Amino acid sequence: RDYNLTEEQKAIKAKYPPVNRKYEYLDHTADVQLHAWGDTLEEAFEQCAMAMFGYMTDTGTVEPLQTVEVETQGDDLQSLLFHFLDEWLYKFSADEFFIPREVKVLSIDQRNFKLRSIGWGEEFSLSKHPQGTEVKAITYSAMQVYNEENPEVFVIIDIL
Amino acid sequence: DYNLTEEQKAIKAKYPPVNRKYEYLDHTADVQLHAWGDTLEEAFEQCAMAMFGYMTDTGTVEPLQTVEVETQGDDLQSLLFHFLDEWLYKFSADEFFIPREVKVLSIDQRNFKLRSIGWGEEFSLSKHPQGTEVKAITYSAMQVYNEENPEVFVIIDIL
Repeated sequence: RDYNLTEEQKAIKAKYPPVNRKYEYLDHTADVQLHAWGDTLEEAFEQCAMAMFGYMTDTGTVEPLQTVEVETQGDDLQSLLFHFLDEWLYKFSADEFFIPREVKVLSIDQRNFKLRSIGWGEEFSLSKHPQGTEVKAITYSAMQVYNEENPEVFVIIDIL
Repeated sequence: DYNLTEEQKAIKAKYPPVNRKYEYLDHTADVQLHAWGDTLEEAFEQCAMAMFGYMTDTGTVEPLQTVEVETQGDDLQSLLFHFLDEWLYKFSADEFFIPREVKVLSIDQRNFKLRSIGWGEEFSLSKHPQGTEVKAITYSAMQVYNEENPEVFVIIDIL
C-alpha cells in the first residue's frame, strides 16, 4: 500500500529510522447483502435485480430508451434467482453494457423453475450516469428465498 | 445517496419515479495478510505490522511511547490469533495506540507464549493518513509455516 502524504507526514517519515517491511496484502474481497421484497415472488426477484443495479448507479438517471429481455431457468428457486441475477449482470458486463432503469419479472413458473423478464434502460456511461460500485459476481452464500405472503429474498453479491 | 449533477436531476424528474422495495445490509470485507521473516518472531511481528499498515502509513507514526503485548495460546495458530487480537485491541480500545513498529522479543514454542513490544503514538486523523479500519482477526485459512523461511498467512475482517 502507498498513501498520499502531506509534506508534514513526509517530514516525519524522513525524520525517523525506516521500518523494514516484510509483508504483503493478498485477496482483498468485499460483498454486500441485497434484501428485496414485494407483493409477489416476481416482484421480489425484480426488486433484487433493481437492488443490484442500484448499487452500480442511480438508476433514476437511466433513460428508458431500450428494452432487453432475460429469460432463464434453475433447479429450484435459489438456483433460479442465482441465474436470473447472473444473466442480468452479464448483460451489463458484456456486449452492450446495458443498465436497466427498471426490471419487471413477467413470470416465474413455480413448478419447473423458469422465468421471463424484461428491463428498460440504456447503455451505461460515465458521463451520463453517477459512479457507484462495480459488481463482480453473484453468490449462493446465505441465499434465502421466502415464497410466502409479501415475498422476500436475500442475496449476497461480490463487489469490487 | 448519490450526488447528482444538474443534468442527472432533470433526467430523474422527467420520468416516472421508480418504486423501490429493497435495502442493502451486511456489507463485509476482508484481506489476507502475508508476512515473513528470518525467524518465527520476525514473521509474527511483521504480521502485526501488516495489520497496522492497512490502517495507515505507519512511517508517519512518531515513536513517542512504548507498549507491551504478552499473550498465550494453545498452539501457534491460537498464539498468533491472540497476539494480533490484543494488538488490535490496544488500537481499538482505551487509548487508540498505533505502533510504528512492533518487535516480538520471544516466542516460546513449547508452551505457546510470547512477549512483544511496539513503539508509537496515539492515532489521529490530524496526523496520520486514513487507511482502512480493521474489525477482527479470523482463523480463515490461517497458516503458520515454521521451517526455513518462517511465514504466516492470516485473514482479517475490515471496514
